[PDB]
Amino acid sequence: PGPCCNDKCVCQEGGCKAGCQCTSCRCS
Ligand SMILES: [Cd+2]
Ligand SMILES: [Cd+2]
Ligand SMILES: [Cd+2]
Repeated sequence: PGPCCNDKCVCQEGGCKAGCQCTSCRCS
């Protein structure tokens, strides 16, 4: 399935999801 940052870093706000592969944020 598609996680959150597959084409969008949404950590700066709340667009991410329960599958942050993007390490550009500070999800976990
Ligand atoms: Cd991100
Ligand atoms: Cd994310
Ligand atoms: Cd995130």
